[PDB]
Amino acid sequence: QPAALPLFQPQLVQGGRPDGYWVEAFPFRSDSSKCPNIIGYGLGTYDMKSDIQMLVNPYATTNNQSSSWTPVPLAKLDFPVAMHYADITKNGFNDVIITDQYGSSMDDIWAYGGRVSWLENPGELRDNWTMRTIGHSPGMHRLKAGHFTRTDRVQVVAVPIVVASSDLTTPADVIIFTAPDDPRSEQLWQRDVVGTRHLVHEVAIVPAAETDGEMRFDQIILAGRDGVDCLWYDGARWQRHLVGTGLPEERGDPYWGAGSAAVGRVGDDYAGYICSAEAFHGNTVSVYTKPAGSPTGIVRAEWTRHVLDVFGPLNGKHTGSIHQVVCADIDGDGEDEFLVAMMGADPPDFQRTGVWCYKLVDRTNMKFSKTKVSSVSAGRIATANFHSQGSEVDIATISYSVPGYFESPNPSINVFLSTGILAERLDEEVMLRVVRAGSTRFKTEMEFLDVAGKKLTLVVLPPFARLDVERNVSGVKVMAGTVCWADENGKHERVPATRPFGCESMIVSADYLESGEEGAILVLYKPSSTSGRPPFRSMDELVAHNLFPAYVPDSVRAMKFPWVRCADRPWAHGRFKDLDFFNLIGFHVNFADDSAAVLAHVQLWTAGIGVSAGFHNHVEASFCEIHACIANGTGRGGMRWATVPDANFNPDSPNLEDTELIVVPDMHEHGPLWRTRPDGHPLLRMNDTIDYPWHAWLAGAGNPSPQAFDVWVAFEFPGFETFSTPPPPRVLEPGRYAIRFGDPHQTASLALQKNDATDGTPVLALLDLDGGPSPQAWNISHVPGTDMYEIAHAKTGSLVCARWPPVKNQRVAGTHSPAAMGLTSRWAVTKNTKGQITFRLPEAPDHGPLFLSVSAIDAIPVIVQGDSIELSAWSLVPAN
Amino acid sequence: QPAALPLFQPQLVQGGRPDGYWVEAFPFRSDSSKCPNIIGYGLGTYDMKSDIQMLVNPYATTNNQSSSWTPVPLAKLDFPVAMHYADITKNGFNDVIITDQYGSSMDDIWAYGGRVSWLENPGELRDNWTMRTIGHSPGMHRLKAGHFTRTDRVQVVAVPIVVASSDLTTPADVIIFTAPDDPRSEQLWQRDVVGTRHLVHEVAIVPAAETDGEMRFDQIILAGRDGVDCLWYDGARWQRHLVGTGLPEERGDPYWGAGSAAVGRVGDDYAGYICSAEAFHGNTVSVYTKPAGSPTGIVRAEWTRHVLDVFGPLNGKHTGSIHQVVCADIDGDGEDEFLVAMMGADPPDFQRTGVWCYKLVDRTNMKFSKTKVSSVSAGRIATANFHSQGSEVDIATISYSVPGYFESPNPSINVFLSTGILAERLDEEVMLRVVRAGSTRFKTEMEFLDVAGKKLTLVVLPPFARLDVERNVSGVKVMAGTVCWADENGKHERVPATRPFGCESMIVSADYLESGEEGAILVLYKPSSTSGRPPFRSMDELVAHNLFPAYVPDSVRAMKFPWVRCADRPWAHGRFKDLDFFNLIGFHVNFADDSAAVLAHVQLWTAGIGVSAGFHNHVEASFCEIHACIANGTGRGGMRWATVPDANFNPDSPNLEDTELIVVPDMHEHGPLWRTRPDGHPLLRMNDTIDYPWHAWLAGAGNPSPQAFDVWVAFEFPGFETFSTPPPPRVLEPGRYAIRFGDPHQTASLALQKNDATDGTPVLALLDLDGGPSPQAWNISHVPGTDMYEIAHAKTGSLVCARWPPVKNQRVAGTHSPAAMGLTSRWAVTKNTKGQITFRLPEAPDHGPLFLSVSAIDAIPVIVQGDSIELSAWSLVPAN
Ligand SMILES: O=C1CO[C@H](CO)[C@@H](O)[C@@H]1O
Ligand SMILES: O=C1CO[C@H](CO)[C@@H](O)[C@@H]1O
Ligand SMILES: O=C1CO[C@H](CO)[C@@H](O)[C@@H]1O
Ligand SMILES: O=C1CO[C@H](CO)[C@@H](O)[C@@H]1O
Ligand SMILES: [Mg+2]
Ligand SMILES: [Mg+2]
Ligand SMILES: [Zn+2]
Ligand SMILES: [Zn+2]
Repeated sequence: QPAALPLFQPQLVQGGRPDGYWVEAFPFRSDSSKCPNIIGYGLGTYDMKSDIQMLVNPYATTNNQSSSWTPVPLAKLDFPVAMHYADITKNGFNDVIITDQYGSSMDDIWAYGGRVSWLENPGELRDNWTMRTIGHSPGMHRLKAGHFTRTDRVQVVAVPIVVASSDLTTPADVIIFTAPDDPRSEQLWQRDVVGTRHLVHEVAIVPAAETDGEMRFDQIILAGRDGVDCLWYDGARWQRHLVGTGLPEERGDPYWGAGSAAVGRVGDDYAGYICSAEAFHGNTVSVYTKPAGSPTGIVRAEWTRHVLDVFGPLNGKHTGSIHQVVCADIDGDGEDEFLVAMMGADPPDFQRTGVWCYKLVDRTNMKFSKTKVSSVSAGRIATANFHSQGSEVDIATISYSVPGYFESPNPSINVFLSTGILAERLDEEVMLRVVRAGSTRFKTEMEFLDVAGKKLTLVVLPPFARLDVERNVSGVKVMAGTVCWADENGKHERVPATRPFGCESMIVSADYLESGEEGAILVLYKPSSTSGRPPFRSMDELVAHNLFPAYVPDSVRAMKFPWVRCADRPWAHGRFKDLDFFNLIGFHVNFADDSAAVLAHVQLWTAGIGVSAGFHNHVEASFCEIHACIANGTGRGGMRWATVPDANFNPDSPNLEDTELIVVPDMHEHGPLWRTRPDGHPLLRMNDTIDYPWHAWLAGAGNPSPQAFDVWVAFEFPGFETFSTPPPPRVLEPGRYAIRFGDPHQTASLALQKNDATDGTPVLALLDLDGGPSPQAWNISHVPGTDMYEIAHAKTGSLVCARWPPVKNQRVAGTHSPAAMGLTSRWAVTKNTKGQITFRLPEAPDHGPLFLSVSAIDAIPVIVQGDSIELSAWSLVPAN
Repeated sequence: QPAALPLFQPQLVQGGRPDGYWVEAFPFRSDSSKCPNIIGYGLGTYDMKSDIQMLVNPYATTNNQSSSWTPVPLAKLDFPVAMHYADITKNGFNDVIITDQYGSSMDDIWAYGGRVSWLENPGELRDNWTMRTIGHSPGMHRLKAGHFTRTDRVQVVAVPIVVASSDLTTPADVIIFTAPDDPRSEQLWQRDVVGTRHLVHEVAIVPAAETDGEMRFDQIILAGRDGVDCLWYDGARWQRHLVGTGLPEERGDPYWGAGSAAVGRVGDDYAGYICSAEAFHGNTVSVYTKPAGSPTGIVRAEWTRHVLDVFGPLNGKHTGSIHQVVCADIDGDGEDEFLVAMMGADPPDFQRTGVWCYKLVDRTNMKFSKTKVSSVSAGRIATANFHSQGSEVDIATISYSVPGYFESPNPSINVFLSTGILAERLDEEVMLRVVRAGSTRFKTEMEFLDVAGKKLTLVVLPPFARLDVERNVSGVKVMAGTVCWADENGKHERVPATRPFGCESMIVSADYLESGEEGAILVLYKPSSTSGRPPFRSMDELVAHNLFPAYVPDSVRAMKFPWVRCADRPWAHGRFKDLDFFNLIGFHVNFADDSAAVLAHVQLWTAGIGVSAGFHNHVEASFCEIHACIANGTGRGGMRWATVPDANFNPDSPNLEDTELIVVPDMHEHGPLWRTRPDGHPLLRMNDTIDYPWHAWLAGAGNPSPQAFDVWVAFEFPGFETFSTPPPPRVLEPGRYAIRFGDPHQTASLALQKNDATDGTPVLALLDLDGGPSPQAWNISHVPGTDMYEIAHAKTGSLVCARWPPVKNQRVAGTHSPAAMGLTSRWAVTKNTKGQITFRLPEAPDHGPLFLSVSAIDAIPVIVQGDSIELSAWSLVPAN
C-alpha cells in the first residue's frame, strides 16, 4: 500500500532572531543519533558577531516537561558561513567544524579569510568551546567531515565558492584537511588540493557505510557551475564522475550549472537518483536518473537530467529562491523524498517560500509529485528524529535572512515534528486528528488522560506493527483495524466491536501484540501509579490528569478534565438529582485526511453503588456505542437492556425483570447492544438514529458505604456493520482462489470481463476452453467484526459487487466504489456437504436470499438470484 | 440567548524580544479608533536602552496582503515603565506620554528619576519623535491622560509606586500635570499633588463621556496598599470614595490591598462592578459589588469585596503571578468581561500563565465563571478591534520578562483576533470551524474562493443582523438558520434547502438582507472582476484564486485550488473518460464548539455542453445534497432524476424519458431531490444512506463549440427534515397562545405539570376552575424548511413531546432533550371550518395519524391518539 505522508506538529525552536543562514542537526554524543540538538546561526554583520547558538533538544530526555529550546552559545564569530561535525578527539563526543572569516558578500571577500576551524566538545553543556585553526583559503564557503583518503582519522573537505571579490570566473581548490594524531596541540592540519571547480555551492557526502560494500571511502558530491560532480578516492588515486552539467549557460548570466545537489536512496540502492537545484540560488528543480537495471551507486552509471519545475523568473542580479536540496525518507517507506528549501521571493510569494516535499511516485518512470510542508522561509533544512526513538524524520528550518540582500520577517528556527496524531483544543473537549493506520509506516503513541489507575494512550499502528506491552497488565481497546496476540490458548484478536451482547477482556496476556493487515488505531490502557488504586471510594480519589506530551500545543497542555456530577451538566434538565453519577469529557478522534471523518467520540463515566445511569435509547443522536469498563466497584456493575418492546417499558419506574444483565468486569468491553438486521446492519429509526432497545448502566446493588465506583469509557462510533444473528459457522479460510462452477468435466470460472479495472465492468463465468484462456484469480478475505466476506480481483482490486439495486436477477460487476457498509459487496458464506460454497448478500427484508450465481447450464453472465440452489454452488480451487 | 465567547485566531506580532513589560493599543489618529497600532516594550537594562517600538497594524489598511507587524522605533529610553496617549497638540494625531528613568528595580530607584515626558506624533510614520519633559518625581510608576480638572487641555495623572529604594512604607504624591497653551515650547508643565497614597500599582480612568452625564470630569481609580480608591474633581474640590481595602495585611508581608483594579460596564451602568487583583503582583482575584437597585457609577454606592480565586501561594519575596486586570466586552453582549494577565510562575504552571477571561454569568447574584483564552505569559493586556470595523474586541499581550527577577521564554507580543470563523488546512481541502450563529453577537465575513466571476465569502450572522448587499447583483445560499429580504412583492426568505424539486433564485434584490431569530450561516456570492466573465469557454478562463484574509494561517494562504478533470480524480476508476467535466475541492464547514459537528461539505463542478456528470444515487456515503448553479453555459443545464423505480433504470445507457428535468438557471439553487416520508424525514437505505432516485447533472444539449461551461457548487448536508408531501395549507401564524379544549362553557387548557422545567414532566388539560388557576402560555413557532411546528412552554422552554415510542395512547411530556429531527416534538397542523387546530406527529408508517389529544370528556392527562377526531380539536387564544 502506497505510504501516506505523516503529519507535522510545528514548534518554534527560536524566534525573533536578527538574521539566519544555517541550521544543522547536532548529535551531542557521536555514538547515538536520536533526539539530537540543533545548531543554527546567521552570517552576522560588520557591527555584530554571529552567535553560533546550540539549542538543546528538550525531548532529548524522556519524562520531558519542556517545549523550550535552551540556547547555548558555542562561540561568537566573524561572518561564519558553513559547518559540519565529527568526533575529532575520538572520545565519543561530536566536535564542530566551522568556516568563518568569509567576508560580508561575494563582492566583499576577505583576502586573509575563509578560515576553517574546529570547536572542541568538552563533554558537557557549558558555552564557549576551545577553538583551533585547521586552515585558510579565501572565499571558503562549504565543508563536510568524513573519511575520504583514510579511515583512522577525521578528514574535512572544504571548498571556496570564489577566491576573491566579484571574481566569478576563477575556480577554487577542492581542499582536503587531515587530523593529526593529536588535534589538541595547536598546529596546522595537513592539507591536499584534490581538484579545482567553478562556483561550488554545495558539498554532499555519501558515507562508505551506505554503499553496501561498493566503496571503502567517502564519496564527494559537488554542485557547482561545472554541474553536479562526483569525486572519490580508492586507496591509490582520485577519480571523477560527471553526473551532469545542470543549467545550460545564458549570455550575461554568471550563474549556470547547479547550486545544490543531494543523493536519493531508492530501495536497496542508495543512489536511486540525484536531485538538484539550479543554478546558484536559482529557481529550477531537476533530477538525474539512470536506466532501469543500472548498477547501484553513482559512478557505475550514466546520468541524464530531467527538469521538474521552474518556479518563476530571476531578478537583475540573476538570482532566485532555492537555496538547498536534501534527501530523507519522510514517509518511511524505504524510498527517499527530497525537500527544497525556499528562501522567499520579491515581491512575496508562497510558491517560493518554505519547503516543498517531492515524492517519487513511480519508480519505473521516475515520476515525482511535490507537496507543501511549510510556507515560512527556509534558508536551510536539517532532518533527524527530533522527538522519539523510532525512525520518523522531523524537519527543522532556519529562515533565510541577510540584511542588505534578502530579509524575511521574524527570522527564526522552527522544527516540524513527524507524527500520526495531532491535538487541538476545541473548548472543554479535545480534537485528536489521526492518520489512516492502513497507510502510515510509523507507530505513534500519545498519552492523554491519567485516570482510574491507568494512563490512557492513543496509539496508531502501521500494518503488521508490534506493540511491546506488559504481560497481563496492559490493556487495549481497538477503534479501527485489528490487533492480535498469542498465549498458551493460541491466537486472540480485538476489533472495534465484539459480538452483540458479548463480553471481551481488554487485557493483553502476552509480552507484545501485533496489528492486522489494515494496521490499528487503539486506546492502550497503561498501568499508572499517579492516578490512584482501586477500589475507588470517592471522586477525589479519581481525579484525572492532563497527560499530553510537551510538544502538543499549549492550550491543550493547559486543560483540566474535571469530573462533573451529571445532575450539574448543562444537558441534565432536572434529571439525575442526588446520584453519585459523574461524567468526564472529552476526546474526539477524527481522521486527519481530507474526509475529516469521525473515528470515534470518547468520554467517561462513574457510578456509585446502587446507582443507575438511567434508561435511554439514543433517539437524540446517532451512534454505535461500545463501553469499556475500567473499574467495577462491586464486581457486579454492568449494562442492562430491556427484552420487552419499547412500548412495554417505563424508563422512569423501570421493571428490572423485563431486563437482562451483562456484567462488564474490570478491564472488559462488551458487545453491541443496538438492534441489527440478521447480517449485522443496524436497524434505523425514522429520524436516522441507530435503533436501540431501552438500556442503562447499573452499578451493583447494596450498601452505598463503603463506597465503590464503577468507572467506564464510552466509545461512540458512527454506523457500521457488526456480526450476524445468529453466528454462521466458519467454513472458509481467506486466501487467493479460483472460483469455479460445474462438475467433473464441464466447468467454468468467475471472471472480470477482460481483466478491466473500471467500475461497473461485468463479472462472468468464462467457459474453461481447454485451449487455454486460464482461470482468473480472486482474493477472498473476512471483514473484521463481521461474519461476511468480500471477493476482490487478484489483479485489479475490483470488488465483486451487485449493481444497484440488489434484486432477483441483478447483473454483477467489479468496483472500487462500493456502497456504504459493503451493502452489495460483502457475502455470507455457506458450504454444502459436497464442499461447494455459496455467497449471499446482506438479506434485504423483501427480496429473499440472493446468491452469487451463474445464469445457464462464449461467456455465461453472472447474477444474484434466490430461486435456484443449483446455479449458486461454487468450487474453490486455491490459485496463486 | 446567552452570548457565546467568540473564537480567536492568534497571531505573532513580534517575537524573540529581549524582554517585555508593556503593551498598549495606539490609535495613530485621535479622531478614529478602529485598527489601531500596538506600542510595546520592556524595562530595559543597564547595558541596553529599551526601544519603545510602535508596531504598524497591517489590517489597518483594507486590501491588506500582510500579516507582518512593521516595527517603528518611537524612541530609546533609560528604564521606561508605563505609558498612555492623548492629542496634546490638538491636531487630531495621538501623542505618546511616557515615564522613564525609574531605576532597575524597587531597590534601585533613581533619586533624580521618575521622568514624565511626551513623544510628539509628527503626523507620519518616521521614527524618533521629538521628546519633551513634563516633570519628575522619583519612583514614577504609572500614569494616565485625560481631562481631570479642565476639559480644554490634556492633563496627566502620574503616580510613583515608592519614592526611593526598598522604601515600601513612605507613600507617594498622586500628581496632576497640565498642558500649557503651547506644549511645543520646551518648558515645565504646571503640576498639582492631589493626594498621597501607598504603593499605587495601577491607575485606571473613567472618561466623563461614559458616565451618561453623571460626571463632567474624568474619574481616577487607584489600586494600591490602601486598596481600591476613587478620586474625582467636581469643578471646585477633590473628593475620595473608598471602594475597598482589598487584601487584609499579614505580618512580615509588605504587600496588601491591591495591585490592579478595573471598572466593569453592566448594561446601562458603566460601573456594574469593580474587579481587582491583590495585592501588588499577587495571586488573588476579587470583585466589588454594590446592592441591586444602586445608583449608576462608583461614588454613589457602597462597595463590598468578594474573593473569587486564589491561584496558589507566594514566594519568599511575597509575590505571585497576577500583573493586571482589565475590562472589555469580549462576547459583545453589552456586559464587560474582565481579563487577568498571568505572568507565569515558578516552577512553571499554566494555571498561572496567560489570560483568564471572567464572564458575569448571573447579574442578580454577581456570579462569574472564568475561561482560559491564552496560556503564554501575559505581563500586560491591551484590547481593541485590531482587524475590522465592527465592535469585536481582540486581545493583545506582551510576555512578562524581566532578567534578574522573572523571565519567560521567547518574550514576545501576540494578539488574539476575535472571529466567528477559523481556517485550518487539512491536506488538499480546508476546514472552516464556525461558531453557532444563534449565540454570537458578531457578524463575521471571510472570503475564500474567487471563481466564475464571484467572490465566495463565508458569512456568520447574529440573530436579527443586517447584511448590506448589492441590489440584484449579490447572491446568498443559507447553510444554517434563515435570511430574509423585502422588495415590491414583499418578504422573501432563504433556508438551508427549499422545496423538494423546487428552484429558488439566490439573488438578493434589496440593498440589504436580515437574519432570522436563529441568525444565519451563509455563502455570500459577491460580484468579482478578478475571476472572469461568463460565458466560460475554457477552464483556463475559470481558474479560481485563494482569497483567505492575511490573518489566516500561512499554510491556508499558500493553497491553490486547481480544477481537476474528473476522469483524473483518484475516485474516478476508468469512469468519465473524454468528458469536459471537472471538479474543485474543497471546503468543510464544521461547528467550532465541543460537538465539532458538521454543518456542510462544499465542493465545485463544471460541465461542458452535452456533458452528463453521470447518474448515481449516493449509495456510497450519506448526505442531503443541494446544488447552487453559478453559471449555466447554455441556459438549459440542470438536474435530472429518474421517475421509474431504481430497478427499471440503467445508469449506463440512461433512457432520458424515464427522467424529468429542472433547469437550474444562473444564480439559482434547487430543492431536495432525495426520497422523503410524507412530513419530510428522508427515506433511509439498509446501509444508513439518504435514499435517492437515480439522478445526474446534465449540461444543455447541442454543439460543444463554441464552448460554454456550467459551474455549480455542491452542498453536502447531514440528514435533516425537509418540507411535506404534499405541502399543507398555512392555517397558523406563530405566536404566544393558550391552547384550550371544549365548548362555550366547559373548557380546559394545555399545561405543563406544576410549571416544572425537568425533562419528562407531564403535560395535562387543567380544568379551568373559575376560581383562578389561570391558563398556561405556549410559544408556537414554525420550523424553518419544514411545514411543521413545535410547542414550547412560554415559561420553562420545555417542548411538547410524546414520550418514547409514539404509539396509540402514548403519554405526552415537556422536554429540552428532543429526539433527532424533532421526531416527537414537531407537528403538522390542520384547521377545521370551526377554527380548531390539530397537531399531528410525523406519521410513522404503521401507527396511523396520532394527534395531540385529551383523554376524557382534577386534571385530564394528555396523549397522542388516532381514533377520535373530537379529542384532538384545540382552540388557540392569544396569550402574553
Ligand atoms: O472510513 C472509515 C472506515 O473504517 C473506519 C474504522 O475502521 C471508519 O470509522 C472510518 O470512518
Ligand atoms: O449508555 C450510555 C450513554 O449515555 C448515558 C447517559 O445517561 C450513559 O449513562 C451511558 O454511558
Ligand atoms: O446541530 C445542528 C442543528 O441545525 C444545523 C443547521 O441549521 C445543523 O447542521 C447542526 O448540525
Ligand atoms: O449530484 C452530484 C454529486 O456527485 C456527482 C459526481 O458525479 C456530481 O456529478 C454531482 O454534483
Ligand atoms: Mg570528540
Ligand atoms: Mg497631537
Ligand atoms: Zn519515503
Ligand atoms: Zn460581554
